[PDB]
This record gives sequence, structure tokens and C-alpha cells, in this order.
Amino acid sequence: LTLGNTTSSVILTNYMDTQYYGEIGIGTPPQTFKVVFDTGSSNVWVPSSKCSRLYTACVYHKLFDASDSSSYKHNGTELTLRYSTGTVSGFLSQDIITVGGITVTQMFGEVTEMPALPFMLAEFDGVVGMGFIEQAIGRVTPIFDNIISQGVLKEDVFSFYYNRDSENSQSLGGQIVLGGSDPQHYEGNFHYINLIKTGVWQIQMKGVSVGSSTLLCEDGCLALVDTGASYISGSTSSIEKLMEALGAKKRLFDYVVKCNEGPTLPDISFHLGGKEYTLTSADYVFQESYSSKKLCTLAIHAMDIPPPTGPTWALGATFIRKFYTEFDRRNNRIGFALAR
Ligand SMILES: CC(C)[C@H](C[C@H](O)[C@@H](N)CN1CC(=O)N(c2ccccc2Cl)CC1(C)C)C(=O)NCC(C)(C)C(N)=O
Ligand SMILES: *[C@@H]1O[C@H](CO)[C@@H](O)[C@H](O)[C@H]1NC(C)=O
Repeated sequence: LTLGNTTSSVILTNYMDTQYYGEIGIGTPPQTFKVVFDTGSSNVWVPSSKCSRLYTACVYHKLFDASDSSSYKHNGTELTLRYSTGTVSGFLSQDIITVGGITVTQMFGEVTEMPALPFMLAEFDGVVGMGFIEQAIGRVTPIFDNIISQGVLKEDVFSFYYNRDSENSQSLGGQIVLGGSDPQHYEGNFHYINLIKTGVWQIQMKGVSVGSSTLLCEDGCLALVDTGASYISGSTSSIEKLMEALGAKKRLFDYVVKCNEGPTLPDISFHLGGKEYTLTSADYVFQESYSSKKLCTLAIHAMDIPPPTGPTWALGATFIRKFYTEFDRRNNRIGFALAR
């Protein structure tokens, strides 16, 4: 592990507080893509030009055309990434990728199959896994791992900043610091919690409480920080409990409450690493109205991650929006500091 004296930031655009993506360049000349940086997975893919136009998701997204890159290097091994919400498939390809000014030779997947649901709802073109190599499908080396290998980053860590406001443009949707963290988006001190098992940004969850009582997971559970997840999530069971206390009316893909009821919803604290990270209703309730005739969805819902990783709580944007997060690959730890 060689540490340099560099840092690199990636400006992120905030889409409806559910999607945060930056741009990256691939091939020569560079072909730009909108990608979400996902600590949940570990691979890199962008929709490929060799993707049938019968997949409408490919018709609506930028497509990488290896035939246009002079730096491209063929591989072709079949690849499939099975996320808990959708799946993509294609083949491995190598080319130069430019991220935050940094340039690195990277092996990535060219997707030739992306189902309309959920990808037609994706404002980004692809993903950049920030997970560990151990979880990389096809044993493909994670982009960050390769970067670290250049011996230029200051620390074997990267931080995430997600802005609340999604509507303003003049402001920055978010920021990722490769090689450290940015003191301008957090205040106070960082409080760490080591990873449980290596190869996964997952940690011990000593309990989730909904306001008054500690009505959830008294025996403990795990929380996986997914900077590529729109919301916070618990096992279908746990959430039926958590919502019950909120009085949310469960629907097909989420829970809602009458808009008037929104403000008077109780806080929700996650006990992590010996600290209570509490959220107020305003932090997990898409207000958007105050009428009792209207419905307002919650930035929280059920999602059961299959084993070996699951079951587990997933802390996504809804959590990172309030708590600036540092990922420490050096000490298998995750720091949480109050965003600013
Ligand atoms: C384990 C789980 C937390 C993890 C979750 C996963 O990273 C997601 N955040 C990825 N995401 C799921 C999703 O629905 N995303 C999404 C968000 C809004 C609109 C459309 C989409 Cl497609 C974003 C992405 C980044 C595509 C997972 O399913 N990993 C796959 C696997 C387990 C195979 C792995 N590679 O480790
Ligand atoms: C793809 O890369 C892997 C890893 O180095 C290599 O073993 C494989 O042969 C490559 N694909 C081919 C056959 O070109």
C-alpha cells in the first residue's frame, strides 16, 4: 500500500434526493457517463452500444461504443450483476476511465441487458462499485483498488457528501473525496464503527428505536451503508413493526402517511458504534404538501437482502444526507460525522 499526496473530488448531481451521480470518462477520446457510486456492489458497468434497442432502458441512456475507443482492450467474458432490486448483464471490457481528474486502466462491464424496471427510472447511465474486491463479480478489481495502486492518494479512504436540497442547481448535489474527506461538509468529530466481516461496508447495529420505546432489534442486527441506495431499509418484518409505530399505510413499494401527519412523526434513532444517530420526521418524510387529502411517501421501506450479506438494514442517501460518511479501507471502519 503506497500513499501519495493527492486527493480527488467528484461533483455529484442530486436527482430527487434518490439518485446521486457524477460523470466519468471512458475510452479515447473520453465517452462521458452518469454513474452512481455504489458502496453496495464492487463492479463497474455502463450500458453498452452492443445492447439490443429492444431494451428501452438502453435507448434512453448513453451507450459505450468500444469501436470508438483507440485505448479499448477486448475481453468478452460474460458477466451478471444481481442487485436486490434489479439485474444487469454484459461482458467484461478494459479501457481507460477518468474519474475526478484521475486516470486509471480499468476492467468494466458493458451491459447489453438492462430491464426497463428499474433502469428506466434511473437518471444515471451506470454504476461504479465502491465495495470490496471480495464481492466483485468475476473477481474484477474494484476501480478504487486500482487507483490506490497508483500510489497517489493521501489516504486509503473516500468520503461521501449528499446535499439535502435537490432543487436549486446553483448548489452542489453532493461530493466524493477520493483519498480522504472534506472538512467543509461535516462538523464536530467522526465516530467510527469497524466492519463486521471483511469485503463489505457493513457494521454492527445495536438497535433501532422509533421515538419513545426501543421497539426494534434489541438483540442486534447489521447495517450496510449503501451510498447507492435511495433510502434506509430494514427486513420486511422489522419495517412492518417500525411503520406500525408511525401509522404509515403500507403500499406496493413503500409506506405512506397522510401529509398532515408528517411533521408530528416521532424520531428514529440507530444505535451504531456507541452513538445514537437520530432522524427527525423532516429527515425521512418527503413532505411535499400538508393536506390530509394528499399522501406523502417515506424515505424508508422494506427490502430483504438475501444471505450471505443479508438480512441487514441498508443505510442509504436518507441517512448520508444527514451524516457525512467516511469509508476507511485502511482500518475496516466507517466514520460518521454530522454533515454541514
Ligand atoms: C447487497 C445490497 C445492499 C446491494 C445493493 C446495490 O448495491 C444497490 N445499491 C445498487 N443500486 C440498486 C438500484 O436500484 N439503483 C437504482 C436507484 C434508483 C433508480 C434506479 C435504480 Cl436501478 C441504483 C443501483 C446503484 C443500481 C446489492 O444487491 N449488491 C449486489 C451484490 C450483492 C451481488 C453485490 N454486488 O455485492
Ligand atoms: C479477461 O481478463 C481476465 C483476467 O486477467 C483474463 O484471465 C481473461 O483471459 C480475459 N479474457 C480474455 C480471454 O481475453
